Amino acid sequence: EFTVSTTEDLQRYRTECVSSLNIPADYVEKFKKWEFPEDDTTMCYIKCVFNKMQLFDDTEGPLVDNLVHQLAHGRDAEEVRTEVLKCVDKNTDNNACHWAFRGFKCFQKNNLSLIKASIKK
Repeated sequence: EFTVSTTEDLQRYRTECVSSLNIPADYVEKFKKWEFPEDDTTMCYIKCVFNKMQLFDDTEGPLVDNLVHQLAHGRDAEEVRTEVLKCVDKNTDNNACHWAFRGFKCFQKNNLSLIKASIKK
């Protein structure tokens, strides 16, 4: 199946992508703080992280079922699906890095968070 990502997963993925993409150190600090400049370096970073979280695929685009699992955090699936779908679009400029980042940006606007705190009984 697919499993939801935690802060720990995100941490690991950050490390794996920083290595595999050769991210300059000035960027790593920003990324540690969840601060994302709108440039190619960052956009490919987001793509890599989404790939690893299984939220985005370079051919199929944003992966809605998984996103909903990830963003729902127990909230009502269907309203989340409706929100997510508002963020889905085609790979208009044939740049998968742009594609991933455009969705990330839309999620931001629609106040949809990949990593949220969680209260359990």
